[PDB]
Amino acid sequence: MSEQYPVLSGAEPFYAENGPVGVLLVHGFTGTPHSMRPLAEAYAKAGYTVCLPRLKGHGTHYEDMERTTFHDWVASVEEGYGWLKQRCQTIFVTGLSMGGTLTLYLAEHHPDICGIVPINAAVDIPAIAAGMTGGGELPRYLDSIGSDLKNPDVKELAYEKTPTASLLQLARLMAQTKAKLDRIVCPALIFVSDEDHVVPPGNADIIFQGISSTEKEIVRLRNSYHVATLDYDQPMIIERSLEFFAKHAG
Ligand SMILES: [Cl-]
Repeated sequence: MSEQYPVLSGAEPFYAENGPVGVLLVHGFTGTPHSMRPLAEAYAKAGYTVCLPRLKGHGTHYEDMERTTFHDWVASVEEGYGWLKQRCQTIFVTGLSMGGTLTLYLAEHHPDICGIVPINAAVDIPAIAAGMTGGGELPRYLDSIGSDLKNPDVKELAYEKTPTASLLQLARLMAQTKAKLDRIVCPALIFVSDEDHVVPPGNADIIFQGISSTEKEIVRLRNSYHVATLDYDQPMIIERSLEFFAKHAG
């Protein structure tokens, strides 16, 4: 790591080695493993080997984030997939928002993957930096708007500023991912928050149409905003995913 700053408390990765079925969990662009930990812990308790990496540049400081490329984030996820592949003979991938993009990405590169569970995955965002920069303002940083989360008793540990260099990287990742949806053939379970105010719910439909997966479904989350893994629909996400995992374990 060319990471210059230490890991925030609560942002540590999580590994657990249980049975031969594995789940890789991928957190999002602003966030840290915190947003995915309740899922990871529930899947580990159900008997799954679980890998929840901390993406390079995340969970430290926004300056660390600034120098990373999407290639670094892919590498973090690839190394998590590799850790799982050593230990498991069945692999599922799930992730929130950008972690959903990275989940799609990984499925495109490894069809040995037995299934994917993207949640509010980002594939085509019109408002990249919705009204902080124009095409030629080019501030270094945009102030972050806060968490799009309904439940007020939980929180994200995401940075307060987003490097605009990182947004460029994110747009490039979404392009290479959306372009290659047809490469995905494993079972897909697609969560979408009706009231996502960050990633347009229509991304669900683009994912659904673009993959060549024969077993695919869209599940609507009615009581959650964008950060659904921490929101009121958390238990529903966990219970439906567990059902998904069991029914496709190989
Ligand atoms: Cl977080």
